Amino acid sequence: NITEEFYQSTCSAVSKGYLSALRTGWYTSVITIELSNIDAKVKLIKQELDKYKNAVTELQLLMQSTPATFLGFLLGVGSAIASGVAVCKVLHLEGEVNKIKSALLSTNKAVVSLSNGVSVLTFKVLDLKNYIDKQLLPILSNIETVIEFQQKNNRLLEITREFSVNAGVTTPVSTYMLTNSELLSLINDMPITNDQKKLMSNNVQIVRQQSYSIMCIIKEEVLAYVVQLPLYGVIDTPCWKLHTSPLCTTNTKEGSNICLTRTDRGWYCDNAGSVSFFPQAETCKVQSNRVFCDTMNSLTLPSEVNLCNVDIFNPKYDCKIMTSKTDVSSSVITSLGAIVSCYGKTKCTASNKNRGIIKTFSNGCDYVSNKGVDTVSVGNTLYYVNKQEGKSLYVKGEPIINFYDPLVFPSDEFDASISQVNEKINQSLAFI
Amino acid sequence: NITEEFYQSTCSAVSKGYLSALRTGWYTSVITIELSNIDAKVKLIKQELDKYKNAVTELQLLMQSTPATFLGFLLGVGSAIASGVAVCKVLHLEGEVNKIKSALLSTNKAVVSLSNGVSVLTFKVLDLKNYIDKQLLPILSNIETVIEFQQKNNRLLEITREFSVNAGVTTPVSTYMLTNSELLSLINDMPITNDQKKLMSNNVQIVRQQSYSIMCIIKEEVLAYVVQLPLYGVIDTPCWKLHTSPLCTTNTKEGSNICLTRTDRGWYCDNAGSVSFFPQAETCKVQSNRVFCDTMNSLTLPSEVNLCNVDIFNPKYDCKIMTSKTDVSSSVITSLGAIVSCYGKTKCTASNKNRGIIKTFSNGCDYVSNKGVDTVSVGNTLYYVNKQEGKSLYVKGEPIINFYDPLVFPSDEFDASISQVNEKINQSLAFI
Amino acid sequence: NITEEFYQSTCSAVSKGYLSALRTGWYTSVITIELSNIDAKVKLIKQELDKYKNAVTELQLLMQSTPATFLGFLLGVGSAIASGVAVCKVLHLEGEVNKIKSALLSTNKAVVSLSNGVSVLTFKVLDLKNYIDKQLLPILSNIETVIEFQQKNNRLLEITREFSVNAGVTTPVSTYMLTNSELLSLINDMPITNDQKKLMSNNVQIVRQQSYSIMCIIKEEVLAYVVQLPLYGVIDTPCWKLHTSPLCTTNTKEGSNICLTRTDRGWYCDNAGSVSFFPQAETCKVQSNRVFCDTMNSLTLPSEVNLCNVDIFNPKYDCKIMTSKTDVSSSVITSLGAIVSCYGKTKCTASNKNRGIIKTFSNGCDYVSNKGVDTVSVGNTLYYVNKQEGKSLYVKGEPIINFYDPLVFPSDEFDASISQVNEKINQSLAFI
Ligand SMILES: COc1ccc(-n2c(=O)n(Cc3cc4cc(Cl)ccc4n3CCCC#N)c3cnccc32)cc1OC
Ligand SMILES: [Cl-]
Ligand SMILES: [Cl-]
Ligand SMILES: [Cl-]
Ligand SMILES: [Cl-]
Ligand SMILES: [Cl-]
Ligand SMILES: [Cl-]
Repeated sequence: NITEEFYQSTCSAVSKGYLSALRTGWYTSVITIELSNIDAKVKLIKQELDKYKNAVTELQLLMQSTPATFLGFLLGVGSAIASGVAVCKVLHLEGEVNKIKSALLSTNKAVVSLSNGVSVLTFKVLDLKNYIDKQLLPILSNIETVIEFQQKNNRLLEITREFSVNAGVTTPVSTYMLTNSELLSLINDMPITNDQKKLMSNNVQIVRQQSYSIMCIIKEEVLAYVVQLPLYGVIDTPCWKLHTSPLCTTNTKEGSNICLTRTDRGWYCDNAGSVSFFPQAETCKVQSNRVFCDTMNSLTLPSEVNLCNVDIFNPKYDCKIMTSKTDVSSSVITSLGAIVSCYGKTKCTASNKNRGIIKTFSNGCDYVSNKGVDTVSVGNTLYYVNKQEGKSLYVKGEPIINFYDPLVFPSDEFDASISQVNEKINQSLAFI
Repeated sequence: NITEEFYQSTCSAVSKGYLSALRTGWYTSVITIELSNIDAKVKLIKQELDKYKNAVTELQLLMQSTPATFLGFLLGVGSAIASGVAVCKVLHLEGEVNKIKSALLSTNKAVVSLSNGVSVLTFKVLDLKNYIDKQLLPILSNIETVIEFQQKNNRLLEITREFSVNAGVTTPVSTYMLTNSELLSLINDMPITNDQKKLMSNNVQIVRQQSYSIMCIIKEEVLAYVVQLPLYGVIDTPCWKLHTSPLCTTNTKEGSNICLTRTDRGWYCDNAGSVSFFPQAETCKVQSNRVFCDTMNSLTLPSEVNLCNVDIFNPKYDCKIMTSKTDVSSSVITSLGAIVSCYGKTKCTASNKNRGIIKTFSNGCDYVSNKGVDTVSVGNTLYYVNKQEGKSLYVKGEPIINFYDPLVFPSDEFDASISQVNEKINQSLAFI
Repeated sequence: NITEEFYQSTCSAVSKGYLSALRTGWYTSVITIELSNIDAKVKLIKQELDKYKNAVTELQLLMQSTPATFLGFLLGVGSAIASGVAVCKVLHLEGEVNKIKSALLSTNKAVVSLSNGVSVLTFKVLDLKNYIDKQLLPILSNIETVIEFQQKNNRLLEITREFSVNAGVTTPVSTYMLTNSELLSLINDMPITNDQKKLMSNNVQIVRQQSYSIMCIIKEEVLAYVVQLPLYGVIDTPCWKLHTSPLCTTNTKEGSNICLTRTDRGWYCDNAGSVSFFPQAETCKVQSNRVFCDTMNSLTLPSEVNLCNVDIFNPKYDCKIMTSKTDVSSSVITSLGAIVSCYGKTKCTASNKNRGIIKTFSNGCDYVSNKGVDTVSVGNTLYYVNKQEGKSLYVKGEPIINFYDPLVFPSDEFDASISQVNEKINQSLAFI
């Protein structure tokens, strides 16, 4: 059940009904490929064997160094593959690769305890040693062997291609790195809750986009790369999306108008007694009513930040805004409708596909729901609205920009707030 | 005929002679692939059949949810695939896929009227049902069949790969989604003007970059994805590119200087009596003298915005600037030359490849055309200039930063304008 | 030897010990592919020949036009492929392609002098003319020829695929454009120093990411694309990375606090008597202790900018800061530790994997090294620290935010500095 409320007073709208899936941690698995030491049909086999050798050499040469890779400016700075790189660094210690090679001798999956105590799931996805030693060495022939060897070697060649243009670190994790069944069985044998396994298994395409593949080591006929998978430690909490657009006065004299915009737009999810706030567009991914975000791109805020939607002048949280005199027209397409900021001479309308223009917006900030509306036009820009089913509520209220004296209004404030704007107005009213 | 003018007074330059091709709308087509229900040569065929089945399963599991995906901060916010997703949602209604399956029984292209009245062009690009049922079922053999089945199945495997790492939505649209001849014949059978067909057909690589492929439904042996193609409703209007760079005073005492920069840089195209303004770099693509832009990334401005180039103090449009005291050196490579903002101790030169340094810039903002100039250097940064043919005109004029008293100059104004700067100066001159 | 210093007084940290590799120029090579003019086994060959012809046609149609493609806002604007496009433009002049075709008749590599004097290295990587004329024309059969022709043609098909979704300009340069051995031998036959050859050869994956492939011309059975490779004219100079985080007062009354942040974070490298400053995250790539940057994304600053780390009030360089009252909590993961900006009610801790929480941060800006620390948590965000070996030094000092009177503190200054903040404070203290 997705619902939406538009606040006429602040030119903003909140879409709720979403459920969280936040990446809070990382799981590191070690994916291995076992390697071999080494007429027209034999010629094709030798050409494919050369492609095999060059791929090994290319990956060997690849890792002569350590692997590396409105309110967004308030975010901190993480190191996204620090956990995977740390595991990879452990794999270079003496005897470490040999432990993995021994654990996977009689099975393709095994949990191995690394020397520093880290327990990682290991996975041998391709045994090229067995194939080359048992099927190709006796030759050095028929066409079926040529075809089969090309099929088996192709995956190594494609993994190498990906690492070669990504400096050894890829994201999203492709099906060459981990096929769909491999990833599913990895998730299944992963030490996580039943809710997490079901969530990851039903959203593998999102899991791939939030994962990293880190080329790690070639040693003792073992090719190992670390696949860093997301841990969703927050699931099924309420989330809501805040959409904001400029609210300006609408006086006829050009340049005499003042504007404010709520700057706190983005995704919000309840999380551990606080609210995780994701300011940056497209750092969250919506699947139906589930929203996948990454806490690395969030601020942790008091839950009172939500009061800004119902009462922007509330005394418990100082709601953030920016101010200007740039009254240009635009639209913000919401989850269930469209906010329209129409100023000046701009033509602003809403239309249905079958009937055409059904509403002409007057100057100011207004809203239409997606029920019976297919597009909105603001100036020369046509916007298609989202056709998701859900109820919108229009909350009438006097635009708060009307409460300000333009003669003392502080414009060109970007990182401002209700209180900071009051503070500056008081200082200007004092000097006069 | 590309031409350029440099305005010494405002440290800016305008390149004109370009012709518009603006994406104003979207066309949605439905691309279908028909699917089949299901010794060494048979073993290779069974391995390829398993890859076929796993791809179907992977795509089935992929769509258990709804598909989703200086002055730029003034732009609105659209929902780029809202139109395609709406069409995809219609394809899930009962009987809808069956209509497409029936329309394409005896032909690979057909226009189908969907239940909600939407008329979409449909296209069956691959009949794997016919191939597997008529060529592979009788077996369950020779090597040529193995090769042929791998060739036909590969496209399904690659489409699936693309969707798997893009969560079901890809852009640009690859030749696996729509081959070049397929796209060309799609454009040809598209209900659009002759000018649009010629424009799209001669610029298919740009059409691909402005299109989306949306994985939609697998149902009744039909795989359908929606290809959302750009509609160019504005073509062949004049466009011009505005380049700007900081203009600072050049006093010797460090820190005593003041700067302004025109913030209205970007692409401008005449459009329907107004001007479409594209502030963000690389949201427009230039092909010779044709500039492809997307109106979703534009403001719609009065045509008087153009007056800022010839007279930044004009009374009809309030030209936008930012102010600072950060007099750092840089260059802006224009269409036909280079703007050089040289301040402090920076070494700023222009060179020809055969002769070396031909000009040393003094402190201030200056310009050289690309005629006889191959590179400019500002500090430790070497810039190659564009070698496009065209005439430059140097418009001499006193740098407007000289008209300001630094003691009342308001610096650190980002979203400012000529008038707002005058307004603040008047208030500062009043208190004194 | 990577080392790090944390400055408690300014909530910042400098990581040093790195060595530079800066792209300062471009080298343009011309890569060519020689082309041919043109039962179940012959049917597969004819299908592959059609894919060959369509690829040629697609590339012909592709180039009917000219090829094109905190403090970051201070950077200039370059034209990254201006040098390659200029070389490509020369290849269209009459007789130019014929010179390359003649130079490569008896050898696959040759230096050619173009008509405008430009000396380019040329490279024929694939002779499809010889293969089709000598192996396929006599037929118009066996399965080995079908397999071999698919192998040879595949590279042309993949190059075309890359150009088709990139509008003729790709970066990174893939192994289809230039295989690893091809690139290595290109570097080896390149007219550059021994240090550059060793540097490029040991970091080919970075070379690929800093290179462009520009589809140029199909003419006289020759397919030519220009590969624009980086020239590293600055190597082995000291580089250091500056990390910064907000420094706020910690009074209990919400909203009464003031903040400043050093805005000069990014990479710094000594360069030709000045310092190249790279403000933008991830425009530099670190390989062990070598940092690859691009001077196009740099400012050239006086070396005195370094004084801001030891003495932010130094009289020789005016250190840049931003000011606000937005005291939100976050962390910055450094090279060898973590800066923690903890304000309000936020829970801020540091943990070891084996023992859990070992330190709880109090309000203010603080730091922990990565020795014995695996993660830090600030609010709902868990950060893994980098586990690189190296020594950290904690430089104690009074937070400089304590020196400011909040009643006259100018907040919401983004492009500010120590002196500009003093200037504004003096004007506010004068009116009172
Ligand atoms: C990507 O889209 C965006 C574009 C701009 C903003 N944005 C800011 O960051 N600031 C703060 C600020 C004030 C200031 C003063 C001067 Cl003298 C110079 C640089 C200044 N900066 C940073 C500018 C960075 C760039 N370019 C803004 C202040 N007013 C309006 C918009 C602002 C936000 C965006 O995210 C939606
Ligand atoms: Cl979203
Ligand atoms: Cl929707
Ligand atoms: Cl451009
Ligand atoms: Cl050019
Ligand atoms: Cl870095
Ligand atoms: Cl590290």
